[PDB]
Amino acid sequence: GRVIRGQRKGAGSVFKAHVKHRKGAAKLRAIDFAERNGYIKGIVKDIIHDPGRGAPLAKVAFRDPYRFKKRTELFVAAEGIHTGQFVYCGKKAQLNIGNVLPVGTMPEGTIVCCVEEKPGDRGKLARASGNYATVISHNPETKKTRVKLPSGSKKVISSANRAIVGVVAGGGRIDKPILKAGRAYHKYKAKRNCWPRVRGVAMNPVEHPFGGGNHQHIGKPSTIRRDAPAGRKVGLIAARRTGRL
RNA sequence: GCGCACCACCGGCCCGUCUCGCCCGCCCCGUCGGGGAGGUGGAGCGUGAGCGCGCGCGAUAGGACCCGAAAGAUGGUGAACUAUGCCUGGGCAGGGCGAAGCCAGAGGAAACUCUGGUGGAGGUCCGUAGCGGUCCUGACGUGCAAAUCGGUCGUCCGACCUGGGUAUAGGGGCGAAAGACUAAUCGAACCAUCUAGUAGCUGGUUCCCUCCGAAGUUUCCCUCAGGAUAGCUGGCGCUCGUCCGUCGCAGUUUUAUCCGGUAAAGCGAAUGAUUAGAGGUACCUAUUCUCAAACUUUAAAUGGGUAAGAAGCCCGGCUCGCUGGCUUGGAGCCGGGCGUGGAAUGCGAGCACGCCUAGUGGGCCACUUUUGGUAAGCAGAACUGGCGCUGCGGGAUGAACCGAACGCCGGGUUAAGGCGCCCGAUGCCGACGCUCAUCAGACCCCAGAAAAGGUGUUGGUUG
RNA sequence: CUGAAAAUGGAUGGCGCUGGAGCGUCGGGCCCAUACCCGGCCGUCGCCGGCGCUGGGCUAGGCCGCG
RNA sequence: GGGCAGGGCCGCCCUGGAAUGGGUUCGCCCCGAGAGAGGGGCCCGCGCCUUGGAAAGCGUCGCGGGCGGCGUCCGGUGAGCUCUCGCUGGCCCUUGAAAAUCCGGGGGAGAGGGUGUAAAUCUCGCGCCGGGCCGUACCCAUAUCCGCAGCAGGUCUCCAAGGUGAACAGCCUCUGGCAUGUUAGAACAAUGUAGGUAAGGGAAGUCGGCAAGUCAGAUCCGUAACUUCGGGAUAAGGAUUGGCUCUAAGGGCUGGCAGCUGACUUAGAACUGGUGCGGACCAGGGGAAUCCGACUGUUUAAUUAAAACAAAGCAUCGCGAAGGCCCGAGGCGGGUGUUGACGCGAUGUGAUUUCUGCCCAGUGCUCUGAGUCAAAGUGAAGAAAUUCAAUGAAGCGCGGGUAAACGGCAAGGUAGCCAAAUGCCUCGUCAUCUAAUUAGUGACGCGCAUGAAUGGAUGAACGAGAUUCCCACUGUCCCUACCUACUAUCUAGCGAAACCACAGCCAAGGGAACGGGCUUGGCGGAAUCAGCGGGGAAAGAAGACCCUGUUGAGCUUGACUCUAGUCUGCAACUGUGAAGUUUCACUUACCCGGUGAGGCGGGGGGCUUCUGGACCCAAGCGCCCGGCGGGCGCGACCCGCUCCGAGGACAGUGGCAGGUGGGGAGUUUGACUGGGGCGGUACACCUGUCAAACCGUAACGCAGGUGUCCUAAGGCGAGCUCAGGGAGGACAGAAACCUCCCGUGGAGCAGAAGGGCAAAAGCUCGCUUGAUCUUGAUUUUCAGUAUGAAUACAGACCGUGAAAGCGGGGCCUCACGAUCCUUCUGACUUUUUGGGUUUUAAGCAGGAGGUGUCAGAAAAGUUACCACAGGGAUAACUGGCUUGUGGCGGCCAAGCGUUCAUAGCGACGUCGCUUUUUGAUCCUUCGAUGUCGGCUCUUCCUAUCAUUGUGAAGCAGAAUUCACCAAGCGUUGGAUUGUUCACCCACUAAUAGGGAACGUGAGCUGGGUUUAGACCGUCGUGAGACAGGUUAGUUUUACCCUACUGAUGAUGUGUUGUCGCAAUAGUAAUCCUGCUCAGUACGAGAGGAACCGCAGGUUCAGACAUUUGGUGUAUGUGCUUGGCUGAGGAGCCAAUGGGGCGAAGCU
Ligand SMILES: [Mg+2]
Ligand SMILES: [Mg+2]
Ligand SMILES: [Mg+2]
Ligand SMILES: [Mg+2]
Ligand SMILES: [Mg+2]
Ligand SMILES: [Mg+2]
Ligand SMILES: [Mg+2]
Ligand SMILES: [Mg+2]
Ligand SMILES: [Mg+2]
Ligand SMILES: [Mg+2]
Ligand SMILES: [Mg+2]
Ligand SMILES: [Mg+2]
Ligand SMILES: [Mg+2]
Ligand SMILES: [Mg+2]
Ligand SMILES: [Mg+2]
Ligand SMILES: [Mg+2]
Ligand SMILES: [Mg+2]
Ligand SMILES: [Mg+2]
Ligand SMILES: [Mg+2]
Ligand SMILES: [Mg+2]
Ligand SMILES: [Mg+2]
Ligand SMILES: [Mg+2]
Ligand SMILES: [Mg+2]
Ligand SMILES: [Mg+2]
Ligand SMILES: [Mg+2]
Ligand SMILES: [Mg+2]
Ligand SMILES: [Mg+2]
Ligand SMILES: [Mg+2]
Ligand SMILES: [Mg+2]
Ligand SMILES: [Mg+2]
Ligand SMILES: [Mg+2]
Ligand SMILES: [Mg+2]
Ligand SMILES: [Mg+2]
Ligand SMILES: [Mg+2]
Ligand SMILES: [Mg+2]
Ligand SMILES: [Mg+2]
Ligand SMILES: [Mg+2]
Ligand SMILES: [Mg+2]
Ligand SMILES: [Mg+2]
Ligand SMILES: [Mg+2]
Ligand SMILES: [Mg+2]
Ligand SMILES: [Mg+2]
Ligand SMILES: [Mg+2]
Ligand SMILES: [Mg+2]
Ligand SMILES: [Mg+2]
Ligand SMILES: [Mg+2]
Ligand SMILES: [Mg+2]
Ligand SMILES: [Mg+2]
Ligand SMILES: [Mg+2]
Ligand SMILES: [Mg+2]
Ligand SMILES: [Mg+2]
Ligand SMILES: [Mg+2]
Ligand SMILES: [Mg+2]
Ligand SMILES: [Mg+2]
Ligand SMILES: [Mg+2]
Ligand SMILES: [Mg+2]
Ligand SMILES: [Mg+2]
Ligand SMILES: [Mg+2]
Ligand SMILES: [Mg+2]
Ligand SMILES: [Mg+2]
Ligand SMILES: [Mg+2]
Ligand SMILES: [Mg+2]
Ligand SMILES: [Mg+2]
Ligand SMILES: [Mg+2]
Ligand SMILES: [Mg+2]
Ligand SMILES: [Mg+2]
Ligand SMILES: [Mg+2]
Ligand SMILES: [Mg+2]
Ligand SMILES: [Mg+2]
Ligand SMILES: [Mg+2]
Ligand SMILES: [Mg+2]
Ligand SMILES: [Mg+2]
Ligand SMILES: [Mg+2]
Ligand SMILES: [Mg+2]
Repeated sequence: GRVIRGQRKGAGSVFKAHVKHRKGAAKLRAIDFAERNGYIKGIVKDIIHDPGRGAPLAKVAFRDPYRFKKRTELFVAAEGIHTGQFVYCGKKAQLNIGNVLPVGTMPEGTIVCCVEEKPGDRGKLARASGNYATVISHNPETKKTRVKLPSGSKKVISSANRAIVGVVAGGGRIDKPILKAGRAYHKYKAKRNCWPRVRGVAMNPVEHPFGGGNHQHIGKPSTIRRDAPAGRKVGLIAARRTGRL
C-alpha cells in the first residue's frame, strides 16, 4: 500500500509551517554580563500579533552594554504589560511582571513564563497563550530548582534558567467554541496544512491501516504499540489506558 | 564331414562380495604377501572394430517453426492537464429578512417594560457575472466535440473564483477520501532497455506424385486442455526358407484332457426372506405359497489352458561331490537303430516379432450383455463391428443403419433397395385374401402412441 | 374405428393412389454400385523372373516376361 | 510651472474657558488629558484660471502639400453610471510581504577667512554634456492560440451609450461591427429535432406527476403547526395594478414674511374602456408527513452530487526537547519548529438538546519485579579442534490496569428504538389513509439478525437527497389533432464510413438438436425510389459473468520466507580518582546550548528601579617628541591552560548477537468433481458384489474395513473338543456349578468380509524365540520398473518333538514409504590429499527418523477495482432429448349422490397426453445470439369463459351444470407491487387459457436485476462476502441485402388511346340493451321466459366536415406592452412580442 498521510508530513513539501507573515522568533535576550551580575533596563515599544500563535509578542528595546546601539528584542508578551513599561532583565532585577529573572533568585510559588529549559536557551517552556510555570522548590546545594510545567509535570531545572515573571497573555483563547468550519480554516491557514482530517476508517486499505471493509469499522485494536513501524503507528499510540475518564 | 555369422544352453577366466578352508612365498617373517572350493554382483574376457569425414532422421539446450500475454527488472522523463501547500496580482449587478450599538416617546410607586426610528451584522435569502453540472436518464451519439449543446438547476462575501511565479515525481506525489488525481494514460504514470521475457493456451504453418498407415487405451506424474511409459505406425534392414518334402506359423475347426459357478434351476437341501392350513402336545412333525445381487445342493451355452512326436521312440553304456537298504533314484552325456513327420485346413518364417521411430494418449456409435437414473440425442462398463480416417448404391434428407469399400475405362451380372409419375425398372390380361377410415393406410435404424372399447367387417375356438 | 388436444402453412419425400400406387402371403420379369465377372491402359508390389550368346537390341541405374 | 477654488486636519496652533452640559453624523462620535466660539497653520488640490495657447485641433463656408472667412458659446441639475481622492466604522482563535532605492533628524569629529572675503550651497535660479543593450509589426479568437481542422470545447484582463425597469436581468436603438457561421434553389410527404395550442374530463398515464403546466413583479392586507425563539415566511389565503386629468405632501437660494427656482417620489380623487391593465419582457406552485444528513461547504474531469467525505462540537492517546510524530542511502541530515502542553502529533465520534448501560475472559495496549533465555565473557575436561557447566539482556511466560481499545452482551442487551435504509418467515397483526393499497403513516415487538461516541434517542432551520398523500395545474392519459422553424425529400455542386466467404423469397424434414445454400415441396420476371425496423442467431469489442491455467496484479492477515525501522546485550572508541559489581566525584575524548565566542577563574585594590528623554568615537592627570602640533601611559588593576555554560566517559558511533516488525518485499494458497464452491475421498490399501462361469473390466455403483493388534495371539509337541440342546443333581431360579447323552462344527480362530479348518488352523498345557544371520531366483499390482506384501529353494545357526517332520512371524486375502539429510549397528590392506601417530571427517554395508496429495514441492486468504491466456472440454439466458415434478385426460367401479355405481361425481388401482412449471442433462453458442417485466403490435393454438347451432341432467320456469360441431368474434377500466404471479374494486355477454428464441431493447421504457459510489443487518481478526435490504447509477449504429409498406417502370402480341373482362390474392362486421310478446307459457307459490317484430347502443370497419368542437402565420382583422421611424398618420422590430375573435383547409 501507499504511505499514510501521517508519513508525508515529515517530508516537508505541503506540510511546512506558514512562516511568511510571522514577526520573528520569540526568545529572551542573550545571557551577558549585565544579566549575570545586575539588571538592564528595557522598554516595551510595541505589542504585536504574530500570525500562527494566539499569544502576543512584545518588541522590547534595550541598550547595547558595549556599543552605541539600540538592541530590539522580541519577547512573549506577559499578560499585564503595556507599551512604555520599563522591564528589567538580570539577577538583581526586582520581582515584577515582565521582568526576566533566574528561577533560583525568586521565592517559591513564583508564577513565571518563557522558562529556559537549559541555561541560556533564551526561553523554551510555557510560551503558549495563557500558560505559566510555578517555581515549586529550590536546592542551593546542587543549584537546581524544581518547576511545575503547564502539563502537570514537575521538572528539575538549573537555578540559572531565566524566565519572565507572570502569565503569557492571550489567555482563555480556547474557551471560545469555534462555531464555523471557516473559522477553523483560517486558524490553521496560518499555521500549516493539517486542518481537514479525514478519518482512517473513511480511507481505503492502501492509504491507512483502518481503511476498508463494507462497514467503516476499525477491525484491529486502535491501541498500537510504541515500537510500531512508520505506517502502522496510528490510532492510540502506546496508550496506557482507554475509555472515558 | 568342416562348419561362417548368429542364437539357445553349458563350461572357463578377470574385478567386487560372501561361505568353507590348508597349503605356499620372503629379507624387509608380519595386524605380511600369495594362491584354492562353492554361490553371487558387474555397463567384462572368451583371436579386437574402432576412428575420421560426410548425409539423413530423432530427442534436446539455445529467440528455436512463426506471431501473441496479464506481468517482472534497470535507468530515465514529466505538476503546460490535474490534486494540494506557498508567493504575487485580479475579480465578485440589483434586491429580501434584517442582528448588536444608538436616539426619542411612552407605561410604572419602584424595579423594569413597551413602541417608533436609526443602525447594517451574517460560512443569511432571491439573484446577474463568475464558478459549478441536478433533471430531461433531452439533443448528438461513424457528433461541433475521443464528453459537447439546449432547457432546467446548485451556489454566488465565503471552506469564494482566477492568472502568473514556485513546492512535492512513480510503490512516489497529492487527496474535505471518489482508489480520486499525477499531460485524453492510474487499484501504481510515461519513456528506453533487459526482451525475440515465458506460455502445458489460441491462430497460422507455402510443390506434385507413389507406397504404407493410426491413436483417444495401460502404468506413473501437484497430472485431469499436459508429459513420461506400454500399445498401435512407419522406415531401415538382416537371418533363412522359396517343386514336391521338411522346418516354422495360425483372432479356425477336430481329437484328447482340464478349468469356471453365469443363464437356467433350487430352497419338501444349508444361510436369509416368506403364505396358508393340518397333525401331535406358543412350540413340534409332515405338507403348502412366493424369492435372493453381495444365498446355494445342482448347473449349461458361449468361453479359457494344455497336448496332438525325431527337441521323438527304442537298445546298450558313461559321469555325479545330489539322492541311498541295494544303479537305489534323479539329471546330464555317449554310441547304435527306427519316418507311415506320426489330426483337418490355410500359410513363408525368424532375429527379447531386430534397430531407430512419428503421430496419438478429448473419441463417438450400433447388435447383444450390463450399472446408476422416472427417463434422456443421460452418465458408466464388457464384446465385436463401425464412425472418426471413407467415398460409393439404397433409407426423400442424415458422421454411425442395409449392401458394398475406391487406379483410369468398355461390355456383362448383381447386392441392399426398388419398378403409377417425379425417377432407371412389372405398359405381367401376376396369384390369393384382408380393409372404407367426416384425423384411412403405406415397411430396418426412424423420426407420435397406450390402457380400455365397437351389433364395422372377416376368421377361429368352446358351449 | 373410438380412445387421439398446440401453437408460421405442410409433409407415406412429393403428386397422388381405394378392381390398389393400402396391409399379409407368394410367383415370373425387370432396374443399377467405385461391389462381382471379362477386356484395355496406368502405377505399385512380388517372381531363388529373363537377357553380357549381337531387322531391332543391352542409356544392364537398361530392356523384356509373368502374376 | 504659477495662482486660486475646493477637500481634509475626532491627527495640529494661539486665545479662552464649559452643567441649564454642549458640539455633531446617515451612523457615530468629541471635550477640564480640554469642548463650543474666534483667529491661524499644514497637507492634498487630477478642479478653475493661466504660461503652454491656438499658431495647432475641430465644425462649417469657400478659393486656388496649402491659402482664407466664420464658429468653437451661455447655462442649470443628480441617492444617475464609472473612475479617483478622503472621512469613518465593522469583521478575524484570519491581523492581512520583503528588498533595492530615496529622505529627515540626533550627535559635532572636522573644515573655513580675518574684515572682505573664505569654506559651503538639498535642480536655490540658470547654462553646458551624455543617456548604451534587447523587445516593439499583427491575431489575441464561432478562421491567426490549444484541441490532427477556419473544431458549437477550452484560454487572463481593460474601456462600457439611449429607452424600459430595482437592476451590468430581459427586450429595442445609437457609436462601432457583421452577412447568419464549411453551400444554394425548389417542394412542404411520412418520421424526426425545436416551439406552440387543444374542447370535455383532470394523473384514470407511468416504477414514479417523468415531461409539461399552474404560481410569479410590486402595493395594500393576512400569515398557522412547530421552534434551538434566531426562525418557519414570499408560510398558506386575499385584494389592487392601464390610460388620462387633477389635488395634497415632501426642498433650496435671495431679501427682512417676501421673491425666485427646483427634481425626484409617495398618497388621495375624478374621468375613461368590449374587465383590459407586473397586457411583451422579467418573474417562487402550495400544503400534511416519514427517512437520512445538523447546517454552509466538498466529492468519483468522461455513467453514481448522495444518506458518502468534511465540519464545529465531544472524547481518547502520545510527548517537557537527550522529546512525541515523520522524512531520509548517508552526516553534528531534514519536517512539525520563526514551535513548547491554551502546543504539536495520532485516532474515534460527528451541531444543539438528551442519555451514553454490562463484560478486561479472547485479541491489543500499558504498568509492575520472581520459568525460558543469543552472541560475547567466565569455569571445567581434553594434545587441540571440541565438549560440558555455571552465569544468563531485551522479549516471551506470570501478574495488574484498560472497552468514548478491537469487540461481545468474561457479561448475558440496561435506557431507548423498530416489521425502520436494519424483520427471514412477510403482502406480520391492528388502526388510519382509498371504491379498491405488497405502498405511506401511527401503533404492537422473544427484534431470522435493533441498541447506546462499532454511538442510542430526538430535532427547529436547511437539502438539484429517498418516500406517501392532498390541493392546484396540466395532451401524462381517455384520444388524438392542427400550426410553425430546421431536417428528411428533389435539384446543382461536393462527397465519405462501418461493414462484406459467396450471397440474399419461404414451409417442412434431416442436420453441430432454430438453413440462405442440402432434401421434398411452395415457386421464381429488368432497373429502381421513398420508408421500414421481422430477419441476416446484423454491426460495434480474441465475454468483463462461469470454469481452466501449476498466468498475473491490487489489497488483507493467525499464510510461507524475509526485511527497513526499533528494542536489547557484548567488546571497541572509553580517559581520572575514591569508596563499598554498584555509587559518589574528575575532564580530557565525545556531546548539546548560547554569542558579533565581550568581562571566565584565581589574587590584588577599593555602584543603573519615579517618568514612552538622552547616552559611543575620554574628560583629566602624568610623561615624551616635533615647530603651534603629535605620540604614549594611567584613567579601564594583575596573572592564567581550556570562549562561556549544560552533560560526560554516560548519551552516541561502527561491528556482531537476540527480540519485535504485513511498515515493506518475494512467493504460495493440491487434485478428483454430472460447472464451480460446500460436502465427500471414490487420492495409498482390503473383502463381498457389480463382472455378463479363466483372468481383466468403469461410475461421487452397492455393503463394509484400514494407518492397528500380538513374547504370543510367533514356533513346536502333546492331550483335549466347540455353539447349542435333552435329561438330571442342596441352596440354585429363564441364566452360577457337577454329571450323562445327542451334537459336521450350527463354536472359535485379535479386526471387515470371504475362503479354509475337528484326535486340526480351535481349547488347554510345557519347552521355546525360524519374528534370528545370508545369496540368488519366483509370484501379485506391473511398463512386466520400484515399493509393499507373498512363493519355493540353498548355505549357516537354532527351537521343538521319541521321531518322521515342522518353523526363518500371525491360517490365507489389507495393515505401509524414494533421492537428499540425520542417527545407529557392522565390517575392513577403505580414504582423511608430501609421509607417520592420535582425534575428527568422509566412504562401504544393514536398520531407523517420512513424505496419508501415501512413485514422496516447503505454502492462508481476498478481489464487483480486477488483468491475461483460453475454454461451449464448463456454469447462468433460448432451442434440442427426457417428463420425475407440474398441468391435462382416460380406463376399472368401492363409494357419494335420501333410495339409484356412471345426472353430476370416482376411493383403492391403472393407462396416457402436453411442453405455458420445475428438474435432469450439457448437444449448439464464452474472437458475445443483449438478459426481467411492462408498453406497443400482429398472427397462431384450443385443453370454449362469452356469443352461434345442438345433445344430457338429480333440465318445471329462471338460473346453472355436463357434453358436442366449433377459435369466426370478443375477453375491459383501476388501487397496491419492478414483479410475471396474486389480491381487491367496479364494469361486463364473458372478463377463457397459451405459444411465436419464457414473441417483441439498431421498437421503447430502466422499475427489477446486472460494474464502479454509499448505508444497515448478519458474517469474517482482516481485506471482503451476502439470490439480505436500501439509494444513485452513459441503453450505441441502418444509408447495405431480403421481408413488409406504399411509388415509378418492366414485360409481347406494330404504335397509341378509350371502354371492359378476369385468374389469383385479400376479405369483416360484432355483441348487447330497451319495448312488444308478457306478470303470459311454466310453477302450489315465489318467481319467470322464448320465436317473429320494434327502437337504439357497444366494439370494429370504411368514410366524411353541412353542422359543433379543435388547430389557425391567409401573420385575416381588432386590442395591447417595450423600442424605433422628429410628431400625427401609416408601420416595423422582440428567433410567431402577447392576447381576443377568426375564412379556407385539415381534423
Ligand atoms: Mg471509501
Ligand atoms: Mg477497516
Ligand atoms: Mg465485526
Ligand atoms: Mg516475480
Ligand atoms: Mg428559505
Ligand atoms: Mg448562474
Ligand atoms: Mg450541461
Ligand atoms: Mg441522454
Ligand atoms: Mg442519430
Ligand atoms: Mg435556490
Ligand atoms: Mg496557480
Ligand atoms: Mg523506477
Ligand atoms: Mg471502492
Ligand atoms: Mg494409396
Ligand atoms: Mg482408437
Ligand atoms: Mg484445444
Ligand atoms: Mg510414441
Ligand atoms: Mg507418448
Ligand atoms: Mg488432448
Ligand atoms: Mg453411453
Ligand atoms: Mg457426455
Ligand atoms: Mg479427430
Ligand atoms: Mg481404418
Ligand atoms: Mg426416412
Ligand atoms: Mg459397369
Ligand atoms: Mg424409388
Ligand atoms: Mg367407453
Ligand atoms: Mg387410428
Ligand atoms: Mg480382370
Ligand atoms: Mg546638529
Ligand atoms: Mg542635474
Ligand atoms: Mg501593436
Ligand atoms: Mg467557423
Ligand atoms: Mg440561419
Ligand atoms: Mg384538454
Ligand atoms: Mg396510478
Ligand atoms: Mg418535473
Ligand atoms: Mg412549512
Ligand atoms: Mg420515528
Ligand atoms: Mg449535508
Ligand atoms: Mg462523473
Ligand atoms: Mg471511540
Ligand atoms: Mg485484557
Ligand atoms: Mg430491549
Ligand atoms: Mg398510490
Ligand atoms: Mg410504521
Ligand atoms: Mg459503551
Ligand atoms: Mg440537495
Ligand atoms: Mg445465414
Ligand atoms: Mg450482435
Ligand atoms: Mg476468448
Ligand atoms: Mg495442472
Ligand atoms: Mg491492479
Ligand atoms: Mg504481502
Ligand atoms: Mg503474486
Ligand atoms: Mg479443480
Ligand atoms: Mg471373471
Ligand atoms: Mg534353512
Ligand atoms: Mg458443450
Ligand atoms: Mg404427472
Ligand atoms: Mg386415482
Ligand atoms: Mg375442442
Ligand atoms: Mg395502469
Ligand atoms: Mg424473451
Ligand atoms: Mg429486435
Ligand atoms: Mg438497446
Ligand atoms: Mg426487453
Ligand atoms: Mg436501477
Ligand atoms: Mg453497486
Ligand atoms: Mg302470478
Ligand atoms: Mg407601442
Ligand atoms: Mg437577441
Ligand atoms: Mg417570446
Ligand atoms: Mg380560437
